[PDB]
Amino acid sequence: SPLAAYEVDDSTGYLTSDVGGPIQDQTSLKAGIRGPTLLEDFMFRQKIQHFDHERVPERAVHARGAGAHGTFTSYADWSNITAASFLNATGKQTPVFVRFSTVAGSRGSADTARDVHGFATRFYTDEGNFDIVGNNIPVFFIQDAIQFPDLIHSVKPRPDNEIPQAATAHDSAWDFFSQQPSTMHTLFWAMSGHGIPRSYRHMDGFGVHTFRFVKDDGSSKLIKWHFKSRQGKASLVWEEAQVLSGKNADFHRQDLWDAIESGNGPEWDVCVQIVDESQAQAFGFDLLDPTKIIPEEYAPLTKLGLLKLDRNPTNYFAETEQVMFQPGHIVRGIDFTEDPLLQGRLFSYLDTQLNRNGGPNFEQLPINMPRVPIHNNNRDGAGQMFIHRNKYPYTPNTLNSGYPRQANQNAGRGFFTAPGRTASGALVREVSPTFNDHWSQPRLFFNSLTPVEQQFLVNAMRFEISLVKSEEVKKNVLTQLNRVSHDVAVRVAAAIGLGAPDADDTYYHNNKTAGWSIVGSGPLPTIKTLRVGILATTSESSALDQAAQLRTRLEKDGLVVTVVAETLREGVDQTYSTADATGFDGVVVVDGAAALFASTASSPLFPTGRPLQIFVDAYRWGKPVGVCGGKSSEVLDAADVPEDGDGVYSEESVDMFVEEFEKGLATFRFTDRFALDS
Amino acid sequence: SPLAAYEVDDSTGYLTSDVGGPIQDQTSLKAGIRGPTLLEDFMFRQKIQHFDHERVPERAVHARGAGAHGTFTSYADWSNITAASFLNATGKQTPVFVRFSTVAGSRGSADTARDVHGFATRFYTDEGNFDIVGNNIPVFFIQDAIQFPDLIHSVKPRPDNEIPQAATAHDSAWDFFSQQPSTMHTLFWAMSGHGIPRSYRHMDGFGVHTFRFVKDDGSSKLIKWHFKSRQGKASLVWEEAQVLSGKNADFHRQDLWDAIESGNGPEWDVCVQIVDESQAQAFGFDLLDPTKIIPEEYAPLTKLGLLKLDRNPTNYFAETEQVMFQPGHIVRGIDFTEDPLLQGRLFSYLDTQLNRNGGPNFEQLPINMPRVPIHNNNRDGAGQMFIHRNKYPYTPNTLNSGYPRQANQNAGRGFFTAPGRTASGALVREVSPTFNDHWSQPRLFFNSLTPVEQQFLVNAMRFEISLVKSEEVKKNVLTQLNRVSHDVAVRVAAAIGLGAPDADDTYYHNNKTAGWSIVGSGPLPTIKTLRVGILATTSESSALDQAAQLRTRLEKDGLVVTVVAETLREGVDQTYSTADATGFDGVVVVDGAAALFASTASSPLFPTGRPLQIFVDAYRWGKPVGVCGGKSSEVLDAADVPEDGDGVYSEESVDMFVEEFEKGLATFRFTDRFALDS
Amino acid sequence: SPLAAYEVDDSTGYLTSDVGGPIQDQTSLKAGIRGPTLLEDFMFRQKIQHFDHERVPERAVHARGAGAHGTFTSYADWSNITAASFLNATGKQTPVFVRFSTVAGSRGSADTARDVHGFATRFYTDEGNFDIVGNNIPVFFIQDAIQFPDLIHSVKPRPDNEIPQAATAHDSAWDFFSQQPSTMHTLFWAMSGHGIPRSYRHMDGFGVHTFRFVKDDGSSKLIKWHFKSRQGKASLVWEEAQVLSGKNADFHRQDLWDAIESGNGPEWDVCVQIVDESQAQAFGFDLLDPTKIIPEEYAPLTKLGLLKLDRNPTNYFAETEQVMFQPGHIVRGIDFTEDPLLQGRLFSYLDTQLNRNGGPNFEQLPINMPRVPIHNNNRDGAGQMFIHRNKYPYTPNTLNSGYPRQANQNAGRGFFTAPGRTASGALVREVSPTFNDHWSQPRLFFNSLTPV
Ligand code: HDD
Ligand code: HDD
Ligand code: HDD
Ligand SMILES: [Ca+2]
Ligand SMILES: [Ca+2]
Ligand SMILES: [Ca+2]
Ligand SMILES: [Ca+2]
Ligand SMILES: [Ca+2]
Ligand SMILES: [Ca+2]
Ligand SMILES: [Ca+2]
Ligand SMILES: [Ca+2]
Repeated sequence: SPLAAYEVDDSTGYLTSDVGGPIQDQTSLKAGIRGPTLLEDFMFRQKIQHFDHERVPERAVHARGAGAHGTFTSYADWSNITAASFLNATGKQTPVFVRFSTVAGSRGSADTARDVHGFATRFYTDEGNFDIVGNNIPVFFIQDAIQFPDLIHSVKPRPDNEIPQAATAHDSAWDFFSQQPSTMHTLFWAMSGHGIPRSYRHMDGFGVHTFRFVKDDGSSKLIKWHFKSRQGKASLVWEEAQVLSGKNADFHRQDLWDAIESGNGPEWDVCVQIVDESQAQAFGFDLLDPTKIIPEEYAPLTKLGLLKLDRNPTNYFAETEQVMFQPGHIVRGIDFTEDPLLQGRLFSYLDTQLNRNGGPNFEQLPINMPRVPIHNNNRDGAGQMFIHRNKYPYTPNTLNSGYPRQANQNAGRGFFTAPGRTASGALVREVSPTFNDHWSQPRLFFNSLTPVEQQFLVNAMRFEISLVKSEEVKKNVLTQLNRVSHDVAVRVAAAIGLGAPDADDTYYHNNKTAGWSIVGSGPLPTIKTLRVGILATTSESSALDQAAQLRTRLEKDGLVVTVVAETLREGVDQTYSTADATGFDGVVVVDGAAALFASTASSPLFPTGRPLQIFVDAYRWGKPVGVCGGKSSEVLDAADVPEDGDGVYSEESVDMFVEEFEKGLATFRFTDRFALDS
Repeated sequence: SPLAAYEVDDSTGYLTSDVGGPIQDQTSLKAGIRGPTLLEDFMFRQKIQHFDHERVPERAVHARGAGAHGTFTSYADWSNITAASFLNATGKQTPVFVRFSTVAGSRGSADTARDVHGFATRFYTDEGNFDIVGNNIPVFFIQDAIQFPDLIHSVKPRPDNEIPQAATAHDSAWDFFSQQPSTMHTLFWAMSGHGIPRSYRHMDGFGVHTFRFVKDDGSSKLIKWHFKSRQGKASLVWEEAQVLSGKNADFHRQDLWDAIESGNGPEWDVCVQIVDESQAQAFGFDLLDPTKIIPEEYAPLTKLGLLKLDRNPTNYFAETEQVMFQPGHIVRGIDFTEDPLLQGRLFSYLDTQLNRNGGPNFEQLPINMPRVPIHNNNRDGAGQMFIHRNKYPYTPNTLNSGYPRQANQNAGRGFFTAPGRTASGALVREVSPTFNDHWSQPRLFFNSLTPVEQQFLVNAMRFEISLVKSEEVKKNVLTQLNRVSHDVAVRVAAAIGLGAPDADDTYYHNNKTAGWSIVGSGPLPTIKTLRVGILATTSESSALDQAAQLRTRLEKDGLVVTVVAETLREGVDQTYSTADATGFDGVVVVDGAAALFASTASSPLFPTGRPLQIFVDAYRWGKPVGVCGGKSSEVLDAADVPEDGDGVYSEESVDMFVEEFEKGLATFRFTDRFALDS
Repeated sequence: SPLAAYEVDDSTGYLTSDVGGPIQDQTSLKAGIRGPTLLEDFMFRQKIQHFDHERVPERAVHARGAGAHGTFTSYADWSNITAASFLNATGKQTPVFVRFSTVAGSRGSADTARDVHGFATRFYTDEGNFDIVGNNIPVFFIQDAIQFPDLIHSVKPRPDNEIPQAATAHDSAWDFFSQQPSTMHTLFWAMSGHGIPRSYRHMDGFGVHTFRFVKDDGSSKLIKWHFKSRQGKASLVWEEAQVLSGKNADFHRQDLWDAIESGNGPEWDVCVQIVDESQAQAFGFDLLDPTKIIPEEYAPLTKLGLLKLDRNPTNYFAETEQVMFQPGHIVRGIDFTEDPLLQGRLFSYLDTQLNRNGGPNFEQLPINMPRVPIHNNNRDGAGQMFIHRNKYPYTPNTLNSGYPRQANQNAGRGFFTAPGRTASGALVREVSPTFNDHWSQPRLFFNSLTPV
């Protein structure tokens, strides 16, 4: 409905050309009934031409993603820190559009690739569109925008054969990481659970760069944007993410779409760390450096307002595919900093839309339009939709009475550069020495994970580096990892049969910080939307009756329940043939269905051992599992799952079963089921 | 109207970016007051990017042109001959847009080049956009669309140096004409006054091709479109066209704009010749052949309705430059014929818009939009401005209830191919023998011109062919001209010092037809809008008083009056410095200004002899000229203009002068002032 | 090779701009060591501009695929059935490029999706480029090219949310299949092991359409192309295909690349079924119908020659991504039929390259160039890489002595339409009744599989 003016309804009417002539489109015009097709068939050509030209270039990065509409609401009048209009009153509402994404994969690649994730937010403010183009990880791989093609060439598929898709698990990527040590911080994040988030709803957003808040009196402060998930933080496990990439490439976009449709639209607190200009170098690193984070212990979050996504697009292409974000879409009250990564981005995103749109009027696309008047002397270009009345589009003029008027700090609520900003020194292509510590913060991050999380990170590196063919690259990787942590280097080296280099303790330390750990962020605050598969059978009416009773009790608490059986009928959502443990956050077997879990169990209706495999996979991936009905021993024995296990449930009573099971869904993952290096 | 919704008003307000953020655009952001410009200046880059991308490819032909809005009104219910909805009721009104053009010149070439002219009309009908993409000449140079690049390459500038602009007066064009005899008919028309019309308003429009009118019962007839000017036919003379190309390259577009602004918007009767399918070959040629005309003596005109242009565009680029005509834009009640020129056009115009627009959604540009709902399954593409609600865009479907429905002869007022049409025979790349007479109709045309018009045509050929460097091409040209008329070939040969080949009488004849002659079409039916220059002086109060008196009497009758003097003041529109005879349809000298017309007359305010030259040029070019307000033999003697001449006026009385002079403006051209062969 | 001249070696030397000026590309130019980046940094902007414009529109179908170079060798002089030059002598070798693909998925989608597969072969013949743009299944879903967007919209992701990727397992696809019964034959093939081949090497190629072989004397025969794998036929099982789509999205392109690198480049016998014009309707269906196959029991294969793929590309983008196939790339000795599916394709492939390339000169891309001289009056356009010497590019001319000369049946080894072809009847948008049996051949196919 925010873009309702542009909607086209095709629920009634006769087929027309694009110029409104009624036509048909099902048979070609031919010279006789078995004859050749005629060139004069305009119905054919207009239709096929349109089809032939449907595609546009995918985004150069973040090609794979999905979007939704929502609302931002301010929690206060923030005039005291920023002139930004959308923040100027308690309760003030601004429409938003958000797109989430991976980075490296092409447009049909799997959502559950291991990657950095995009989190791009447009605020359609009453003083212009404002975009915060962020990621789910607070730090970036490189310290200068000029290096971006080098990073991206290295992580994208090898350019002779275009292998591998959507993965850093190849020689070129690890060559780059090992030769460019700035990469270490983002690399540790990507190799953690933050690389495989459970959903877009269960990840945070970060602006990464230091920006400025600028007041109407001209004074400024330095800020970092943090969008903090109200759904909690959660990750997949890698082995799960891999199967899920095959069983459901669309998992994150389906999860988001479904949450919105069920009235469970995700929320984030839009927050900032705010510090003085004088603190640019007070925290032990440079705030211009996008590889560094300010620990919350040094600078607490201020909650500015609520972001809620609650409406899905009408047409994916027109809205999600065509949305064209820019950090140059800035409003009065915000300003840039001299972060050399940010500085270069400002060029890139204005330029790249020429590629995507194929012409310069991409801001006139519905999803890109602002919600306030446009007054400027920009004219013409391919695809020009406006018919400008002002026939004197130059400044200065008298023939249009000096309009449009110039807007600045003192008139017309103009954008203005923070007036205390200066530059000094030589014009240089040199890196600030203040940027040179690439290893301390990677170590702070590693130190801040729980022991099982540290093991998962080590295991991601063991997985990826084991697939690097070059022994020289592997050696170089261990050299870099060793500068962060000797223990990481030793543990990774053991999987690839190299020796780790001797400890180099220059950057070793034991400091920790709060809020980076997924495992350590406590049970989820809500289990609404989490998926429960109930494994049943049509061969026992009692099994379907147990399943119906469980359904009622679980749906009441907002869980999405799937009853699985051999064949569809009323009460049964999915067959075993299409079911997989990657489809559920918890698995329940009804004890009327125990016969399906025997080793002699076979059916033409699903793959051999599928029922048991679902249960076993769920258990092994750390999910809450259980048997409901009181006869648990046949299922749990076939699965080799101990009755006494944490996150294993066995109760006769449906109500008792569900109460226990729901504590398990909040715990989310039972990390005791993962072996640790000694 | 799609146009009104996209109008943008910039008569008030502060400058904004394209996303509504208020900004400035007059100074670059710099590192210090004398410092380098910053990459983070998004104000700079968005403005310059837009500027950098303002241009689009000019049309491949008809690049130079001008457009206006109007209305078409049907004179009757034409159901008895066509199902076309815009013709279905007396008084039914349909909005139109017309673009007029030359063919060969690039976008900034002169209006008054010698060329064929475009006359392209869009009817925004209640059953879809219908375009008649015509010319001011009823026949085309070639008989097969596949030859169009050959024609166009030959007439456009030579591709090594891109010389000459907007002219057929070079070897390649005459080589093509001489080797491709089909060209002879259109060549004679372009070499007549039809090549240099006085204005877009003083020329007719022709669809050229035979089309079909198709009734709702399925029966069809063959038609030719003729748009007959209500302003009359008028031409420049060549020497005038040449000076005018330099003094005012915008002459025809200015004329059109001014006529509309003064409430003199031009009108045409939209007419057809209508004949039976059985007459395809009855008139001595093939109605599928686009080098042939049906003489009105064999098939008279039926007036279908009135076309009036009465509103100028708001933005030239958005409306005139972007309008994208297609003969594929057809409506129920009209059909194509197997004219091989027409057949190929249908392909070209859909394809070429991809070039111009850079993307497939060019029908969404306001000027291209229809005025009825669009219901189809065309999706995506660069520049997609719609948000389609229908998420099952395929036929056949049940998930969108089978909508959109197919439209055809029987339902939904669908377009349908005339059901009587057939094809028979081999699949061939062969020209019909019925097309082979390239010379009889050029002769009919030449025979139908008056003696002075025949001389102007001979003189245009003498001019152009004298500029052909190759003696072989010149010989080849005479061979072809000789097949039309031995007399033409003899008379043209005399100017280039070759002998004409012996008479070859195979195609010679003495037949004539009405309605092709400009000179023979009698006085103009109105003199409104015609331009009178009054040559006066500031050195005599009496001269300005004579000028004012004449002004009053001429403006009363809707003439556009310019008083010329040495310097501007109240009552004086233009200086001698800026004045030229090409600016006027008639020239009057006031008796009090006689001193300026002496040979010793000199001034720092205008070139030597300018006043007299204007008068003499006007006389020489056949225009009504006179001296008003005494016994006024001094100006006529200085100019060597005889008082007794036709179109020369000499009166003391303002009233008597104006009454005589206005009959001269209606006569328009005094052809007795041009010498004839023998 | 048009490619050899365009190879660029970067194994030595200093970084340069695209105009040969030595530069650096690792740090932005800034006003001071902690200062803002300067607009005057041309090194920055040229590098980022290039990066920002690296992507081009993926193909509208068959976006997911991979290619290799090879050679075709004729087994005989086939003059007795076709004038085609690449078939005119025993042992005659023609370079080829082949791209294999899925249909429905986007770039980055998994190789082991269940789908129809593309098998597109370019023969760079000594009389022009000849493309056979085929699939691994011999029949197509629809009987008229105007329906193609309907088919493709139905099988591609639902357009509100773009779910699901690379799959017909959703409502819209099965709605279309159930409402358009022509789809049954190809549906059965796609739902068999032919939908999930073990590799590109283990599947066959088919032209699908009936074409014509035309002799120099003007006589013609009807043909069907079958490229028969020398590696044998093999399929995945579905449960395996699903896991493989997650564990190795690059499975088929890796398999092909590896086989070529190890000296096991895949081979096919390029074969035809050949029948007389008079047999258009002899086999119990219409040979103009692309939902029908001629049983080999009625028309046996003739082996024409050997196709071998034996060299991987140097640059995927420049070769594989940019190769632009067209059924309009036809040579003397081959002609079309009035198959309404084929007829419409001829339009689509010329048009769609404007989308991909962004300009009209896509035949000048090295991978698209022929291996013979080009002589025509095509001029200008964005990205014009030639400098044409002929300054009179029109026919007829005397100023360039009538060159280039027209080629036809009796001149310059011109292409010519088979001269026995005719058309007759009303100009109609009507389906031939001869196309109406949508179910017998699906049943023949099902009957011909083993019980498992
Ligand atoms: C100098 C080049 C460059 C650099 C250094 C970056 N990016 Fe970027 N980014 C691009 C150049 C770019 C781009 C090529 O301009 C893209 C591709 C599509 C588009 O619209 O912008 C893009 C897309 C893009 C999107 C997808 C937006 C959407 O959903 O459409 C996200 C979330 C980001 N980027 C986030 C970042 C973050 C958080 C960065 C570092 C802090 C970052 N990028 C650095
Ligand atoms: C096979 C190609 C071809 C052939 C045989 C013709 N033309 Fe055409 N014409 C074009 C290819 C074309 C074009 C390249 O497609 C243009 C350029 C811009 C456009 O929209 O279409 C065009 C533009 C064009 C315009 C300008 C429309 C405007 O103002 O925007 C007119 C008036 C004509 N043509 C009229 C004719 C007439 C009366 C023809 C013969 C009866 C003719 N053309 C044959
Ligand atoms: C009317 C449109 C239409 C129809 C009926 C078809 N296709 Fe097609 N096909 C296209 C329109 C198209 C296209 C849009 O024009 C593509 C996409 C990009 C390109 O080069 O052409 C294409 C690509 C394409 C490719 C990929 C070539 C490559 O690897 O680059 C193959 C293998 C085929 N198709 C095969 C077929 C077969 C065997 C068909 C039926 C027998 C068929 N197509 C019908
Ligand atoms: Ca690699
Ligand atoms: Ca984790
Ligand atoms: Ca373009
Ligand atoms: Ca020339
Ligand atoms: Ca029809
Ligand atoms: Ca669907
Ligand atoms: Ca199989
Ligand atoms: Ca032919």
